[PDB]
Amino acid sequence: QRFPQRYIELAIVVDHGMYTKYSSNFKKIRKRVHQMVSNINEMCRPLNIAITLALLDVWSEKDFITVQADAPTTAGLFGDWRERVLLKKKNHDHAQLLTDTNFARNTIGWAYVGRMCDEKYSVAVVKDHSSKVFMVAVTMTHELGHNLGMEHDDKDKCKCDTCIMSAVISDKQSKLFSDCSKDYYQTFLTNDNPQCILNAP
Repeated sequence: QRFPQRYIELAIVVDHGMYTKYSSNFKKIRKRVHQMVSNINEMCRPLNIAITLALLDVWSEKDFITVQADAPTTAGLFGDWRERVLLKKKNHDHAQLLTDTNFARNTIGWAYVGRMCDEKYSVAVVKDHSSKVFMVAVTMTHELGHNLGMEHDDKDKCKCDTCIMSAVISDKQSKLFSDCSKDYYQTFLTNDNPQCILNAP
């Protein structure tokens, strides 16, 4: 393998709007979240990262944070709640909030760059913006990529046009990480090397 074995234990939180969107059907939601995780796991296979779902939390009654239009603001509130509440329920490495919120600036996903394992900043927020599971899962993977220290693909650095870290998603979206992405991940493992992803479940 090009990379050493790593493990990311995910917590996925489905907010109340998304719960309502799927007819308040917990089983339907769980199936969809599992299908998303299976895609994230497949996309990280070439990075030698095993992706597991450590925790699924569905906000079936009400939202515990204000899931607002500005994605960065929502991500900060989510990180706070993840550190204060979710991590106390079950340990995990990274958490993503799935929502049906129409985020400002036509945003479908957002995450902090290079903060994997951080108690508050190892998070992403993702809009359930397509009926196609893969389109949402690749957005979750793109945000995970940012959290693993990846920036967008740049044509001078690598040639892939439709890879996961492309600057904009497309209908022809690939499930592959570009060489720009792999090089950023190598830099991240060399310079940051966060301990939580070294630990297998």
